[PDB]
Amino acid sequence: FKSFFPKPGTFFLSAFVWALIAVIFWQAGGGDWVARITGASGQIPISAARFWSLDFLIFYAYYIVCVGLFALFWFIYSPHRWQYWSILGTALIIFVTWFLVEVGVAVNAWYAPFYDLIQTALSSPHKVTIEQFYREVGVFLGIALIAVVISVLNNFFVSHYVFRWRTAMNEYYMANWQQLRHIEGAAQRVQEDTMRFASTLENMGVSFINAIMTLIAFLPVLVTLSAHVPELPIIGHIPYGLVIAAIVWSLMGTGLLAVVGIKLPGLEFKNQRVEAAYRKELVYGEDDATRATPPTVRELFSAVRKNYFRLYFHYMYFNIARILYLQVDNVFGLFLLFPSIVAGTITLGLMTQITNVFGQVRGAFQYLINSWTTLVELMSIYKRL
Amino acid sequence: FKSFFPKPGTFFLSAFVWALIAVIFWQAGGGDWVARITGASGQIPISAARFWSLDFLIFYAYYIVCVGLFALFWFIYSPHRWQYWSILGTALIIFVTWFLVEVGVAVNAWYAPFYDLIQTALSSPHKVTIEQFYREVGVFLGIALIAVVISVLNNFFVSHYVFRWRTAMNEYYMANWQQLRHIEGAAQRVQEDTMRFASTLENMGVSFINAIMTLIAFLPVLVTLSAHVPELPIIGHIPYGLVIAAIVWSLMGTGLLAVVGIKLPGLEFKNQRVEAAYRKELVYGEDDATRATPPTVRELFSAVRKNYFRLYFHYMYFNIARILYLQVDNVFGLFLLFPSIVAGTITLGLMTQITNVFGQVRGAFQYLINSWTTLVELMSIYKRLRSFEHELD
Repeated sequence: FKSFFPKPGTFFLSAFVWALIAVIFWQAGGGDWVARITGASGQIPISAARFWSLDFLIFYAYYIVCVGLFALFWFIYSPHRWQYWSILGTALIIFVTWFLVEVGVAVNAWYAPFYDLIQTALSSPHKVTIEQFYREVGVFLGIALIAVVISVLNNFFVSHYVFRWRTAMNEYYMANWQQLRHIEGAAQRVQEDTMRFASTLENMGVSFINAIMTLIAFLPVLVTLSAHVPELPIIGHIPYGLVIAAIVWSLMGTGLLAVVGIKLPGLEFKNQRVEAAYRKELVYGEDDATRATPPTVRELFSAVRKNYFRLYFHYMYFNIARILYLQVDNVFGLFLLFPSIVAGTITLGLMTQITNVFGQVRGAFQYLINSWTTLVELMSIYKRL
Repeated sequence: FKSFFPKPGTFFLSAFVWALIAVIFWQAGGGDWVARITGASGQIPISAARFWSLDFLIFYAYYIVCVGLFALFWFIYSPHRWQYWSILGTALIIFVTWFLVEVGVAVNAWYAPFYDLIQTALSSPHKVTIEQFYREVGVFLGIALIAVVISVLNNFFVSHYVFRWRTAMNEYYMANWQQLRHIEGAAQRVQEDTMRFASTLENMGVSFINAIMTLIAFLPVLVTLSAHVPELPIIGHIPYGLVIAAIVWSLMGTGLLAVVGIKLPGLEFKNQRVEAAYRKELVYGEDDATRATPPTVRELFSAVRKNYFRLYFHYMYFNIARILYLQVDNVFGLFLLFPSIVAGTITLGLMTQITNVFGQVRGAFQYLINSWTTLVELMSIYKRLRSFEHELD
């Protein structure tokens, strides 16, 4: 961190403070202030033309100015020679991660008009025309084309960004190679731990910040869709019944599913430990006739057998919870809507829009169980350095 | 292979010959001969009672007798230490892989009645009742409960199955360690390469055999569903137009997508080559103070940087093709059905059933590419094991 980041003690803190000041000036007052001055309409089209509308273009100017003010503060205070990749570089990655969420809510808002058109078509033959369907696909391809261009440039940029981190650290380590040479375990602390640190930290950083963004974007649309689901199957009418049930079910994908699988990383460590122990007796067996004695290697293999057999049995418990959850998840999204489907309040557009937002919110809490590898791996690497 | 399978030269081939004889006696007659006896039923329920209907469990008897006859031939001729795991163990994995395909077909056939009920409900309020919906989701949980209890026992068995392969190899390499001692890297090949061989070979073995089964199971239903889609969007009426368009689009995940990404495995190798060269230069500089120097390590790292940069640029081409395919695939399944949706010849149930078939068939061709990748990885591992026998022969 000391390399590739200007003073990480006050950086990552002045950034977080500045983010809250900018957000409070936008989402808790203000925001409409600049929008009213410029005369923004305040309406957002479902088409791909939303991304260059006046409402969105205001945010782009605000983001650049706020980052520009933040950059100019650090571009004079403590220059670091990696500013344009450390401060400006990560600002683009945060912004692009937010933009790729707005394309997600754009297609989600597109299912409501598209599938309401399918429902109209199936109810009566030739009530709609074929030319009406093509202009609905032609709108989705506008959003999809934007997502394709931004996503490929996002992965292209972030891959250099993590590589400029290795270039920065190796520049610092090599300049002190005369003292760091004698340290045991080198030539992988500088050759293998540099990438596995930068690559995994960025992966955790974007994934964690993507979870917050996709919850901020998709919880409000669940709330505004909860007006069309007044009642739930078994518990009857409950205020905000849809979002409360959506949150609780989504936690099951990272709660009970993670509780039963918390012992798996512990058992995995023991298996690789006994594998390394088997290696140690095997490597000494090559150089000498003694060691790797056939009575002895039988002991080490009987020790790796039992540790694998215990992992297989414990992973069976995790498989039952995970597989059953996925199978039920195919119909739980539709299960909640049964008292509303029968009542005629929900149309086909909302039924597939509500089903879609369930997956996106589920993919948010997925960034706890699925990212758990990165959270523990970051500390597994930062301790060596 | 010789340490686990009995005479892999013939058994691993005679099994394929025996399968064709058993299949020809089943799918080209004979199956009706044994179904005519005992009456059978002919029809198949959509419920979870599908898997013990008279149509199926006669096939279970046929499978057991055929593998039992095949195994009995190899248990009398050329006996082996790992007979039950190598022959009966492999046969169960093949059968369970087939069974989970029939579970996927069962839920796919369940979409037609369920979604035709949703379409009925949305067209007129209170034309359906809530209890009518609970019965439809009731029969799905019956199939899902069968799926989970067989899938977890499948992974439990196959994980033990690959370990009996590793146990088999070590029992053969040990007691020969006195001759294999002097080979370079013998320790890591007897520990790491003997596990990554069995672990990845089964991944290729089941994925390749899963792709064939899910194509054999889902192409006929796709052809049957093609009667409800007489016309295609642009090309007009085409015989079997749905399945022809489904296959061509599914090959796009193995054609254009694979062609642009063919250079990636080759380009990745050079990256790890230069990176291992960097490690090699560092280790020699760790022992000798004059080996690293401010030059050389600067120059050789510049070869690491200039080689990664060509991977990022080339992977950008693969991203455009892959991401665009996935984005379009969200609506291409519905694009073909547009002239049929407007014509009223299709319902909501068939629209979801046809769309679901596209995903399963697409995953079949996905399984073939992953099978090829696992096979080429296996060759990278099999060469080490093939060469390891230097001293034995």
